[PDB]
Amino acid sequence: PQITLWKRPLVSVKVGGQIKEALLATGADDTVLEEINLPGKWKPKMIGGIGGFIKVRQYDQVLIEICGKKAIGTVLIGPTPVNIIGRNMLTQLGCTLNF
Amino acid sequence: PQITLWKRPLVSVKVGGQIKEALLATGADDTVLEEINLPGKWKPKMIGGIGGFIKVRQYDQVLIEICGKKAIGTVLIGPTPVNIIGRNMLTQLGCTLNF
Ligand code: NA
Repeated sequence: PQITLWKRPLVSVKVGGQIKEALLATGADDTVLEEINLPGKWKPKMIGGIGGFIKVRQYDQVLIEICGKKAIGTVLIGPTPVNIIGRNMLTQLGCTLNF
Repeated sequence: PQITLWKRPLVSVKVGGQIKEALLATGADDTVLEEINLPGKWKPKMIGGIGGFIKVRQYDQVLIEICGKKAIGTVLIGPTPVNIIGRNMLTQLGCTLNF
């Protein structure tokens, strides 16, 4: 799909047996989703920085699907005002910016 | 140009007679640049929100150039950790996401 930017690029994403709404964010290094009970082991990770850090759960090699396209990558699980699809997942989708 | 996302999408941008480094950020509504002495009148604007707002200077119909392509739009001038090219300018460049 080609996605124009007149509106916020919000997509439906299938992850962990759920469907969530998330923002495609080329300015974000990582993908962060609000709480979902992903299975298996995780690593602690600290995100943020300005004013302090938030501790989140890093899950590796997680499958997500966006607009019929699948992608495997790290998903951070923790509090976030909006669910963020960041560059680590955008590259797995083949996502590019074009102008 | 086609821009892959293995690295942060940082570009050189010509604005206000200067050249600055800025991030192409599809998750950002607005374009925010650190201090540049743009000419003429401006409107107060408050950005941010989480933990409070920052007052910035809104300049309208400002020309910027990125990778040989020109674009006219609103530029907010104020403190920002990184210079942000947001959707309001990305649409003016013809920028689209593609996967
Ligand atoms: Na972004």
